[PDB]
Amino acid sequence: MKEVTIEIKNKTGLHARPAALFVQTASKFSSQIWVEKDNKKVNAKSIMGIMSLGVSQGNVVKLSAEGDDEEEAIKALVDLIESKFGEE
Repeated sequence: MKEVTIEIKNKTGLHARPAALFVQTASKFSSQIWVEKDNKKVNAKSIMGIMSLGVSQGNVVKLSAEGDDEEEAIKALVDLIESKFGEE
């Protein structure tokens, strides 16, 4: 199991195009991957789950991954988030 705590800094939070990029990136890996916020936990590969979390700009989430490629999956999600999903 590999985890990281990280701030979502882009204008729309986990909504619109950033939400799609997040789920598409998570889906590239065999590991099971989770996202947590305020005692709520959802599947990172599920768009309905991500929407239900209601993540806005400045909010903080905890990412977790379990499987053969768990380290690589976390690295990819962190890199995408730290580029603000390709925005200023």
